[PDB]
Amino acid sequence: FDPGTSNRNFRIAASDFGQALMLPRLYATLEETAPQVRVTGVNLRHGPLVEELESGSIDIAFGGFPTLSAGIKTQTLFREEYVCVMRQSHPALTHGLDLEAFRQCRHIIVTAHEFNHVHEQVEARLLELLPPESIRFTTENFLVSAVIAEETDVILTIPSRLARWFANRGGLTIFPVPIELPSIEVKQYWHERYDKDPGNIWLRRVIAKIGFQNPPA
Amino acid sequence: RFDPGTSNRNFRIAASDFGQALMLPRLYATLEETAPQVRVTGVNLRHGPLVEELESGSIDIAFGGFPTLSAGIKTQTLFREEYVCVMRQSHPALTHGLDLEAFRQCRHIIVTAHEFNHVHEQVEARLLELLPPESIRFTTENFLVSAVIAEETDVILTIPSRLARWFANRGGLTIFPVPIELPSIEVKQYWHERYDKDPGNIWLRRVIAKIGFQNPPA
Ligand SMILES: Oc1c(Cl)c(Cl)c(Cl)c(Cl)c1Cl
Ligand SMILES: Oc1c(Cl)c(Cl)c(Cl)c(Cl)c1Cl
Ligand SMILES: Oc1c(Cl)c(Cl)c(Cl)c(Cl)c1Cl
Ligand SMILES: Oc1c(Cl)c(Cl)c(Cl)c(Cl)c1Cl
Repeated sequence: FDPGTSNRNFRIAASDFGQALMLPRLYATLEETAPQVRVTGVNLRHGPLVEELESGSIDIAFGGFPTLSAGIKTQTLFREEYVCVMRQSHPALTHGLDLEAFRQCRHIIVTAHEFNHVHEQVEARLLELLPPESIRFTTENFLVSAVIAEETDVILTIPSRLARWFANRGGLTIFPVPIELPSIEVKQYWHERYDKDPGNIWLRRVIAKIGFQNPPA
Repeated sequence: RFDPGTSNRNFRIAASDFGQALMLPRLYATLEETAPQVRVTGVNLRHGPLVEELESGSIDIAFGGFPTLSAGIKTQTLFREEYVCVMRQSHPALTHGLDLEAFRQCRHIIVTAHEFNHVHEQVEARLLELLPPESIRFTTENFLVSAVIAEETDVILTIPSRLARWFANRGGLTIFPVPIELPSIEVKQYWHERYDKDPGNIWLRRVIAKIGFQNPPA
């Protein structure tokens, strides 16, 4: 495998948020050292992710997938914490987001249990403490939810990197979540069968060298 | 029977990540004012026959362009869209003239749609035909993913003008015409015959049909 001449199309499975995080951080390496290598972001499916890595239909999975292990290698890239966002024109802005006021707001929830990524743990914690009538919107897409929160008076609970990126570019303001929530471990995953594949090795090597708390190159 | 004022029905709308972002903000006011506990769920498109999703009731309404949706399906046309191109303002090609050949030599991010059978597939096919394979750097199935990648890198993105405008308002992406002639798009709502007389379904359809899609959210 030669980056300088390869025209391989690498497929990375990740949430819309993960895709947006990853691809721009690969762009430098591509232009400088692998001008004909394509990167394709692929949405998470309802099916078994490991059976996608094995067939080689996906090269790499990026995110947090607790059901992955059997026949699957892993490397931990970083950890995330959650926060809430609301637009600056939201009535809750004045007095803040104590749990009681949190419950009286309207919410957009990102749903994940169908896709089996780590966000499902947050999804469950929110659903247990929130009156059913306070959930106005649901979506499977992080970016959909962020832009909806930008346009409407709904509270969104999300990974801190996603919140910061939108807050710095729009009317969203960041609040702690008045609910206990786990830390998140973000990893990259690949099947044993390709643990030795020169192309795979190269990509995951490049991914391991990315800085995930500074901007893209 | 369905009363929006008291219902706690969760409606499921199948749409691209872009249709979801267009639709849900424009339903918000109606829900708050006339159906405070009605929930709306944006559902991603899938490989499978969307018509079966509509048939079994797992989906209430499909929003977008779905040319394959025909038999046993009812439709209402909501608006027409046209394509444009975007690239970030710190992109070097944002000085010289961008005709066809300069378009073909730029780097591109493509939104792939054929696997999901929506109308964007027509544009995707024209792009794959037009462009040198080596000019295509990034592929994704999400419109919003491709828009933010284009804000952060020097790739060209060919997309619906509504989506280009929304992002352009942020100042990163600049709009210019696509240097080829692309099909005009008819955007519609679809529902299955089986639920044509279902009062909840009827209500959502009527609400969607009243939406002002040239204006911002109420
Ligand atoms: O897909 C995800 C990615 Cl990439 C990150 Cl970084 C986080 Cl924090 C979460 Cl929650 C998901 Cl689902
Ligand atoms: O770092 C990010 C980048 Cl590069 C993009 Cl494009 C987006 Cl959308 C987000 Cl959310 C983050 Cl955190
Ligand atoms: O899903 C779509 C929607 Cl809602 C619109 Cl408006 C357009 Cl123009 C296209 Cl191409 C798609 Cl795929
Ligand atoms: O009209 C739009 C609205 Cl309300 C949102 Cl939130 C987004 Cl992301 C886009 Cl693209 C459009 Cl066109």
